[PDB]
Amino acid sequence: SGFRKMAFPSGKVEGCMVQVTCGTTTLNGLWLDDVVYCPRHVICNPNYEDLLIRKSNHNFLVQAGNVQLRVIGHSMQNCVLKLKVDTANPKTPKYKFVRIQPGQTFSVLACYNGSPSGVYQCAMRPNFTIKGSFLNGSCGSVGFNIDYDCVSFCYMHHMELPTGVHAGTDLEGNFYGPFVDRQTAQAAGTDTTITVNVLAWLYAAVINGDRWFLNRFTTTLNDFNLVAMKYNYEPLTQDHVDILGPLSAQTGIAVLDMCASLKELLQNGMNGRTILGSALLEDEFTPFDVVRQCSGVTF
Amino acid sequence: SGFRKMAFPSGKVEGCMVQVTCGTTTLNGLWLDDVVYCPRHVICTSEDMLNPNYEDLLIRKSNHNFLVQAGNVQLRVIGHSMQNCVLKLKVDTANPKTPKYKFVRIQPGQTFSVLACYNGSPSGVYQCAMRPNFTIKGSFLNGSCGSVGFNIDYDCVSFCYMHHMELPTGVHAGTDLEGNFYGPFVDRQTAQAAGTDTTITVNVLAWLYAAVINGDRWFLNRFTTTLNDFNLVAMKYNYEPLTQDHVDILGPLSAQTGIAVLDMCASLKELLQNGMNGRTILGSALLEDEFTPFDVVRQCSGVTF
Ligand SMILES: COc1cc2c(NC(=O)Cc3cccc(Cl)c3)cncc2cc1F
Ligand SMILES: [Cl-]
Repeated sequence: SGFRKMAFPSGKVEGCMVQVTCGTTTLNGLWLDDVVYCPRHVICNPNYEDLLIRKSNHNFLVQAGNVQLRVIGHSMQNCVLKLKVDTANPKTPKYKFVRIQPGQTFSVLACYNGSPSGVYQCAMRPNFTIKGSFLNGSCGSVGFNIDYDCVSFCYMHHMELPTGVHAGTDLEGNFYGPFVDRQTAQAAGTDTTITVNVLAWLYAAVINGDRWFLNRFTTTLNDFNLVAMKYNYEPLTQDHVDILGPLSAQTGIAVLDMCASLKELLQNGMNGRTILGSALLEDEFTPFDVVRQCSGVTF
Repeated sequence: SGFRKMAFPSGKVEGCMVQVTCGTTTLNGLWLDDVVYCPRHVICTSEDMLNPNYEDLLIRKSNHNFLVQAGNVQLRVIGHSMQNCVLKLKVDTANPKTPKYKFVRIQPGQTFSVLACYNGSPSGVYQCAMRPNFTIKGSFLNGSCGSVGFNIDYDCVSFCYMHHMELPTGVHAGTDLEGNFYGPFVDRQTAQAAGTDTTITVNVLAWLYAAVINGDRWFLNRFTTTLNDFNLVAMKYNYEPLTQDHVDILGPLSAQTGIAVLDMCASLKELLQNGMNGRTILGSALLEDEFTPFDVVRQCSGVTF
């Protein structure tokens, strides 16, 4: 019993964190094999190819623990800088670089000066921002998921927006969202609630003995989406319905029956009650996170 | 900016998790140097759990009855002893991944990270607090026994909890790493229940200071209170009494934000009376009590917004 916001064990990622210094700027890098990946703004209207050509290998100071790494080459891929080093990381795990979709969750290992300080779970919001916990020096901290023994790197931290939310790239340097890496007027778009995730979280509450919000009613997908659009909820697709299939069979509550419960909660509120110790509808647990936490899958 | 429930990086702890099997029971152990620490109920049957005589059960076991597995490698048990509710298995190999560590017994209100394991394999990490009734609200399934709670101070791992059992309400009970239970619980299948729980007042205050540091002041008021009057009001909402120690502990946060501790107590009194009125504090519609004053100072900035 119990339902917590749970992150993946961070050990395989901790062994990859390094400190990267260039001039006055100091941030974090990801050391995999003989390459260190970090945000290209470490070299900072910035013409990045023009600023990079002026730099030489010895301008980049890389520190792995108490050991200095020797930079032997450098290249840029989109908004990521790739520093070729002399030593291959002996702690390199089996890994992939993956691009996630909004609504998908991941673990963040927050670092300062190449040293990991914390791990937390979060989701890629529909507006492509993440609600993280980051201070100055956190740039280069990474987002990941673990699938069996393979680490899938999905996010690298680049910046904080004026509302306190965060923006970054995949490990190939492509930003999530209509953001750019530079000091300019940038704002997050209007956010929405991840509907498939709230439904998964309602199924997790049923599994844990919270059935007060269930009713005898069902709905149509069309009628549910007309109601969900009024509350700034993401549209629910037939793919989302198919994805919730296992949870529906386990609890005996069909997705459109649970949708009628969500509809009543949106129009009436909680009435002094909580669901899994929360007075808000939680949208940062995917259907796979619910199944994984309510089955005990190990890494 | 931002405020998340943050756990410590788990790597130093992952390298200590092993699987311990005795007969039909399989649970987790903590391998530090040449000793594996695990709950003593690993020697029990489900029948035995009603009134186990652990000393009588242990005297009948030999070293080779305990199967210890570290990854895909079998460890050889060369000795065994019991310390309170923990079994200590002497093994023939020292853990090369043993970090710098301490065994610490915490007090209610304290927070820590939990590395939940099944079959000696870590599956997840989460942050939680020792409740005033000595239970923890964890996320644990069958086979999680032996999972540990820890804090990482500088580069030293302070082990404070080992998971032993789930109570009928879904909450969890366990021991420190010396085998002493937190709370009036026993590692027995007798009728036990968690006492009525209360809110950790000093932690909610720390969390209100974290919201002020992050730029949110809507909940503040022009009033103050005496400590006695605050406690008379707090007791009516099932809040833990606030002591002079708690007031002293909140001193740094008070100096940083410019709000006196008893003035922050006055905002809390008003929040308890009025509710949130459709508003949130740090993305929460409830008053959060699982961030200590030390956690707030660690995660938040040194400059108030
Ligand atoms: C078999 O069902 C579960 C067991 C769990 C568990 N194990 C025990 O409670 C075993 C036990 C029994 C009686 C006294 C003691 Cl000391 C220990 C620990 N945590 C979570 C659990 C969740 C479960 F669903
Ligand atoms: Cl303590």
